[PDB]
Amino acid sequence: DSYTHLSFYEKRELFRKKLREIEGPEVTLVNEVDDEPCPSLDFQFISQYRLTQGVIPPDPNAQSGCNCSSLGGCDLNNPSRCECLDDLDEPTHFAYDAQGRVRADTGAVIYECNSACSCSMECPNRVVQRGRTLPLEIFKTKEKGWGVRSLRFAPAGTFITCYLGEVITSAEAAKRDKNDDGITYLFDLDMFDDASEYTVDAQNYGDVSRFFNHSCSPNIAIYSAVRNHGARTIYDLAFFAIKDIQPLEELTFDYAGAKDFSPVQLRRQCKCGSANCRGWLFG
Ligand SMILES: Nc1ncnc2c1ncn2[C@@H]1O[C@H](CSCC[C@H](N)C(=O)O)[C@@H](O)[C@H]1O
Ligand SMILES: [Mg+2]
Ligand SMILES: [Zn+2]
Ligand SMILES: [Zn+2]
Ligand SMILES: [Zn+2]
Ligand SMILES: [Zn+2]
Repeated sequence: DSYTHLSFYEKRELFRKKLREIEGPEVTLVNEVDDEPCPSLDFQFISQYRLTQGVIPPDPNAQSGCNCSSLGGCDLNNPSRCECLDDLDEPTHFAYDAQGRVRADTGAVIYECNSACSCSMECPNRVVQRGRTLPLEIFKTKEKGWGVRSLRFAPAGTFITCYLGEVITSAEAAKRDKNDDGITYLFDLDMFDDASEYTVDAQNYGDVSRFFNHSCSPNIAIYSAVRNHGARTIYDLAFFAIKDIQPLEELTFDYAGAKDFSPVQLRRQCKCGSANCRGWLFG
């Protein structure tokens, strides 16, 4: 809707109310830049993928887990016991260190524990699952529309959040004609399969990561975090810090290979401002 019957204050207060109702750590809104009161009030905040028509989810009959049974669950210092890690090359280790941060030597694929595993929810191998721990702020950037930044220092390897949205088909992707601003592009789930062609559209439903902007010099990156032992047509898109992040520093990831820069079928350039900037065109 245009929401013309709602005033600057009413609209902004409604977006704030909407943020307050998110579970886990606080999310704030700020626009010290222009008088855009808030992002779309239609947008919904979800804690897991919102599946759609024709999207076959992983079969819980193909689920397997582990036998590690001790205090705190699975033992960082003994990864060769944990069946959840068998698909890794030697030397097997968990993706996470004693600090609960992704290791510098961890590859693109994180293998987390699942409902099938005997370990409790406090397992070191359920970091993504336990979700965001940092307070975040949706703020108005100078040239790139809305953006997100942390209120707290974040060491490299710190888990931030997952990219959520409607999971949709190629057929559905074509049916949605996307152009205007606050238009997200699609995030292919192509890390493993190609037949699936499942994609994540955060226009109407998503996470705070829906407001993360592109940088050619990013401070966060996507780790494909797999739990379910079926076919991997659907898996978690997990943001971790790849650089130490100052308070109030804009969270940016490299969209290339992940989030599209144009609608599936005039243009606006990259404003990340990095010296290495590739001048990537949007739309
Ligand atoms: N480096 C960059 N330069 C210019 N526009 C950018 C950008 N990174 C992201 N964007 C914009 O952000 C969109 C993705 S959705 C991210 C949040 C968006 N800024 C909003 O206001 O809701 C892109 O389609 C593009 O329009
Ligand atoms: Mg890709
Ligand atoms: Zn475990
Ligand atoms: Zn285990
Ligand atoms: Zn396990
Ligand atoms: Zn750039």
